[PDB]
Amino acid sequence: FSGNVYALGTIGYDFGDEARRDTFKERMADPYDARQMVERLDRNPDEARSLIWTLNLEGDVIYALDPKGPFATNVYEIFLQMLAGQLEPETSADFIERLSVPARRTTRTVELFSGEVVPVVNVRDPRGMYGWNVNALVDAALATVEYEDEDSLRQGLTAFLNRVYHDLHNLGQTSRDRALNFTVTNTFQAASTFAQAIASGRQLDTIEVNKSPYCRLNSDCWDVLLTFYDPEHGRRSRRVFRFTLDVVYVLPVTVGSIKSWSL
Amino acid sequence: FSGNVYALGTIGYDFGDEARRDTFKERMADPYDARQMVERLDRNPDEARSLIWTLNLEGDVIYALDPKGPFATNVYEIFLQMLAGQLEPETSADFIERLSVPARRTTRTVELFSGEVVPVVNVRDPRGMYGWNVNALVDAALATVEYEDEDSLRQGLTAFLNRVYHDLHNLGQTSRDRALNFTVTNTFQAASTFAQAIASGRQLDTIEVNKSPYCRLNSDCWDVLLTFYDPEHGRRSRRVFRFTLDVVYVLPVTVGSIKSWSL
Ligand SMILES: [Zn+2]
Ligand SMILES: [Zn+2]
Repeated sequence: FSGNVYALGTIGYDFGDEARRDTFKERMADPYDARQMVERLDRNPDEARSLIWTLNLEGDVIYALDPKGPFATNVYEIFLQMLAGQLEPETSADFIERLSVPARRTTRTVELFSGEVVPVVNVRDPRGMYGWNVNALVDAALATVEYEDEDSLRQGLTAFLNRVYHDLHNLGQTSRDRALNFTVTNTFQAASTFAQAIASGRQLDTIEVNKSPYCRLNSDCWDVLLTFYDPEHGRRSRRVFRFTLDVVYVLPVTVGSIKSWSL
Repeated sequence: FSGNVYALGTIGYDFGDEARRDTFKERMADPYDARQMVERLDRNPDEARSLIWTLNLEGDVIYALDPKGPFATNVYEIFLQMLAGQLEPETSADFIERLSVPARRTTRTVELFSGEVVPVVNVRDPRGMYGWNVNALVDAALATVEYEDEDSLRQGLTAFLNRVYHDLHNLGQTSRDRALNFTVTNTFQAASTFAQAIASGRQLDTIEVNKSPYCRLNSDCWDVLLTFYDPEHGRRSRRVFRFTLDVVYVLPVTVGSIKSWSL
């Protein structure tokens, strides 16, 4: 055990070398066309093992993803599902533009076709691997609040979810870094919780992350505070949301319910 | 000379102590209502000198702003203009949600009412101090391209400009950090340049910032590369934008025109 990783980004594939590239050049017109590769791998699942699967954060290849154990086949299936979803029209229910990947660290690295050497992490099974698109999260959020305003509320929720992602996304190795990446996951999953806040005419002000006093010993718990405010209307109370995250586990967990109160 | 600062964020004010707070409690119903303070200071400009003016990045008070020199009055006027714009309805032409502040470092600090001690920076005159709102930038961008699609293009441009801000915003002290903050400024100002890219169905992939070989000695130049790609449609060329920024000056400058080419 070399520690855990909790990473966000973009899934991709890499041929590693020219021999593997050539193998796939014979199997479709253009193996660099990911649409064609998705089709090929969907028809021939075992060929997925012949690629290097990568996690990419805003153009930086940060990890190679190695499925191992009895659920490797299951994991390859999710890899393909995520690859395919990224290629969908932005209006598709299966569209994917956000991704979470929990993994175990190793001391293994792999060389990409480019010559770059990236660290390998073990993805043992599909649990905790999520793919989202922002529009779908916003629609879920809108369903829980009363209004028209919808266009304004939709754009406010969109801007909130995107801000949280870009403010926090990171390499996902240290405890704090895993906590910040998992904060994004938790914010996405609990999007509707913040909808009344945005609908009330508030917007995110601060994100604060502290080591939590609320967990058992030998946990790795962090308290995350999101505070919302209204810049336009005088003295108005600030709304705080708190949740507690335990990242000691390779599958991080939320501890208790999301708390909220005014200041 | 202790170096330069190039900072982004939110302008605010602070009373420093209870005596100064009380002075303003007698001058309006509620001095914590920034709307009331804007009104008071617009009618009584010299009272602005009695406040601590702050720059705030996502809830962290990062600097106290000290206007000095023969243009201090001019600078206080801009402070007020920025404070007022932040309070406008989001639909107002004068709405402000993004801010750039160039300044000279000092070795002076000031204590805020809360007891926090923050570094003071000197803002000598209004040059290079910009206030934007994203919607207005997007409207400018849309004016230069052909379409309908507008709703889709508007949201794509919005997401781009917001991503760049949250990806890059920082404390703004080191050369690299000033370069990244100024990249945001330059991206905003040159928003229309990226509009064809987004209209073509591409989106930002990577931001890369390197020390530039294209400037004179004793400059502090950085090359910024923004690469755009289309995740949906097969093999399609990537579009690169490059510009060169010199942050040696307290007012950073762009060097040459923005370059663009395909890969
Ligand atoms: Zn980002
Ligand atoms: Zn941000």
